[PDB]
Amino acid sequence: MIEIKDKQLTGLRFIDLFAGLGGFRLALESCGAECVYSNEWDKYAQEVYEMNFGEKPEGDITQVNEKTIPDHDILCAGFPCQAFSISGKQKGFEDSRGTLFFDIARIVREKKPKVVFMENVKNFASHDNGNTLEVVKNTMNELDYSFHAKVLNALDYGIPQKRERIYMICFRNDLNIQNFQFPKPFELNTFVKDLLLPDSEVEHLVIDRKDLVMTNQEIEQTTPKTVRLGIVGKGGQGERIYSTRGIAITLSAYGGGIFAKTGGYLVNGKTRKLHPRECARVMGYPDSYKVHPSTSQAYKQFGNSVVINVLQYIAYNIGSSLNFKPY
DNA sequence: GATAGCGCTATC
DNA sequence: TGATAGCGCTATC
Ligand SMILES: Nc1ncnc2c1ncn2[C@@H]1O[C@H](CSCC[C@H](N)C(=O)O)[C@@H](O)[C@H]1O
Repeated sequence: MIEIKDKQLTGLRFIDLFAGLGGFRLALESCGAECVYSNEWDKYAQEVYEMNFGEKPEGDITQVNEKTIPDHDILCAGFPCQAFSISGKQKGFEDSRGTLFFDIARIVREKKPKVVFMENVKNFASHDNGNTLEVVKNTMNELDYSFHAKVLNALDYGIPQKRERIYMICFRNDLNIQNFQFPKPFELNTFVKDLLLPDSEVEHLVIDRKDLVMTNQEIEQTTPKTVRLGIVGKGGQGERIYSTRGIAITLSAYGGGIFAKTGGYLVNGKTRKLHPRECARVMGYPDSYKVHPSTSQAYKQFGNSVVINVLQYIAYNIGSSLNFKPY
């Protein structure tokens, strides 16, 4: 994460739906806002949230009377994406895990928050020929909000990870917000090699495999792209090794492969997966953050979390645009 | 709840 | 195309 002094959102209240790790909280909180309610059903996710905020989120959002939700200004939600990711069987809304948006919608219709801030995977943009996006676009407009969306790729905002995501900011049609904009990109000057842990701490993640083939030679100079060096087995997901000189491929929640969820890296002549803390750092989490004691779960968690640094910017802009109230 | 080996699709 | 990537799917213990 990044430090911010113009706390644009001081005095605003926000809801953390599908809290997960709390990435949305950290982001908005670094701007001066305050989380008045949180929601996350996964037992383990609940454990870390509590471990890091002292609160335990409410359960299954689908069975929560919308009225029960407190007044709030900004609604934050990174709804489940398994049903829209390039990596899965794209069942979309037909999928049981693809209708949570409509849960967001019934929340918005009752509480009418000034802002709706959603997150999801890039393929969502084009899913079902973009019908999905369109369905969402329209649904929002009808509840009286302006729909603003773009696909930003973390590596353009200081984080050494090629995580391409769609971000959707919606404003109540009242407040004539007409100046909102998405953070301008900037030069990447921090790479994976700059986030790795001392070898002493990592050792146990190292993997020696004889079916390790080398498709390319290590690069000398830093590059803001995923430069793959090797393959293991059949080179499927989790079976590909990248250079610590480029940027980290998207971390995932349910991923498989010998280097499940983090992918493999050629660290100092050795081939290994990333340590939970390294995942955190790569997601732009402060080292102060407490990762879940169960590594498998820590991976899963960070895997479908969100790159804090980015939301930081967007939030600041969401703020900027809301404070411009001249005469 | 942990671990892995897959098999597909988008993008260009 | 031909090569890479993916907040994944699912069998097994
Ligand atoms: N019906 C539901 N009710 C509550 N939590 C749910 C849910 N369906 C999915 N979830 C939770 O939704 C989350 C989606 S991923 C969002 C993660 C969050 N932004 C963070 O920073 O990491 C997952 O943790 C999933 O367990």
